[PDB]
Amino acid sequence: MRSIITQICNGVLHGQSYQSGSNDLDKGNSEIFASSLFVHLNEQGKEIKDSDDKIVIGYTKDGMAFQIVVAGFYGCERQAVFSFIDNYVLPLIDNFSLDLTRYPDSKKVTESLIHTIYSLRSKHAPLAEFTMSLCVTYQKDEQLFCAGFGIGDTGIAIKRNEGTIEQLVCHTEVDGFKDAFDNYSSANIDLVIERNSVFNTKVMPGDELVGYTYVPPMLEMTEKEFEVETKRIVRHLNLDPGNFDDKDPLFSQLLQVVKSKQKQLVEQAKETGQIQRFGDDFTVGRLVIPDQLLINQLRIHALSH
Ligand SMILES: [Cl-]
Ligand SMILES: [Cl-]
Ligand SMILES: [Cl-]
Ligand SMILES: [Cl-]
Ligand SMILES: [Cl-]
Ligand SMILES: [Cl-]
Ligand SMILES: [Cl-]
Ligand SMILES: [Cl-]
Ligand SMILES: [Cl-]
Ligand SMILES: [Cl-]
Ligand SMILES: [Cl-]
Ligand SMILES: [Cl-]
Ligand SMILES: [Cl-]
Ligand SMILES: [Cl-]
Ligand SMILES: [Cl-]
Repeated sequence: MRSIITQICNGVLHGQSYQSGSNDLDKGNSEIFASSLFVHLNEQGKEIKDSDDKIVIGYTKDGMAFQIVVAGFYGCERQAVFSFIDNYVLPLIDNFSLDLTRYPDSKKVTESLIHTIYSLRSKHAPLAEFTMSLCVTYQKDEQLFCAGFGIGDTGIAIKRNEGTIEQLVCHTEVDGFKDAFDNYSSANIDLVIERNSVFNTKVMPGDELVGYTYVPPMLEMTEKEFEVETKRIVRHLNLDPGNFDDKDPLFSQLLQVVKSKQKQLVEQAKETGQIQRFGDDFTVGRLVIPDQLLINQLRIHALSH
C-alpha cells in the first residue's frame, strides 16, 4: 500500500487493554487506546469475548492525515470486517483527499465515497457488518481542512488549539434501527446518510481529533433529536464538553473521565450483589493535525517506501 500507517488496532483480546505508545514518524501525534468497559456480574456480584473494534491512523502519500474508527456488529465476523477495512477502505483515502481538494462540494464528494464503500462491501465483503466514521485532511486555498462522515454509533470530536471541543461526527441513534455498513442499511443509503453525520471544517496544526467507539452513555449529551418519515426518532449524541477543560489533550482527558466513571460503575455494580450486565468495547484514537514541515517529511518518507 502507499499510505503510511502510524497506528492500527485490530480488536483486542478479552481481558486485555492495548496502549499503542507514540510513533516517532509523526512526532507523537497519533495514538490508540483500547479497553473493554463490559461488566458482567453473577448473583454473588463476582466477575464472569474479543473486541470487534478497529482504528487505523496514518497519512496518505501526500502527507494528509486520516483516522478511521470501526465497530463490528458480530464476533464471528470480526476478521471479515478487519480485512474489509484494510483491502477496500484504506485504499480509497488518498483519492478522497485529492477529490476534496479538486471538487467544489465536499458534501457530494463524501456522499459519493459512502456509496462506493457500500458497493464494495456488497461486492466483496458480505460478512463485513460494521459502523464507521472517518476523516481525512486536504489542502485547498493554501489552508488545511478536514472532512469525513460517520454512519452509526462511533464518534469523532476535535479540541481546537484554543481549547474548545466540538463534535465533528456524532453518535447517531435511530429508533428501531442500527444504521451501519451492512446489507440491511444498503437498501436506502441516501436516507441513512441524511440522518447520520457528514462534515467539513477548517483545521490548524495542533488541533486534536479524537475518534471513539463506545463511551458510557451518561458522558454524552443530545445535541439534536428529530423525526424522520420512513415514523422514527433520530438522536445525535455528542461528547458532553462539560466534563473537560482546556489544558490537557482531549485524548488524555477522555481516557481519565471514562476510567473514573467506569470505576464508579463497577463499584456500584459489585455492591448491589446482583446480576449486572452492561458496557461495551472502548477504543479511542488520537490524531493531532500536522504542520507543513511534518507533512513534507511524510511525503518524502512515503516515496522511499
Ligand atoms: Cl492487558
Ligand atoms: Cl456477537
Ligand atoms: Cl475484504
Ligand atoms: Cl493503502
Ligand atoms: Cl477518485
Ligand atoms: Cl464544501
Ligand atoms: Cl460536507
Ligand atoms: Cl450497495
Ligand atoms: Cl465477507
Ligand atoms: Cl492549497
Ligand atoms: Cl455533529
Ligand atoms: Cl440505532
Ligand atoms: Cl435512500
Ligand atoms: Cl463546557
Ligand atoms: Cl504549518
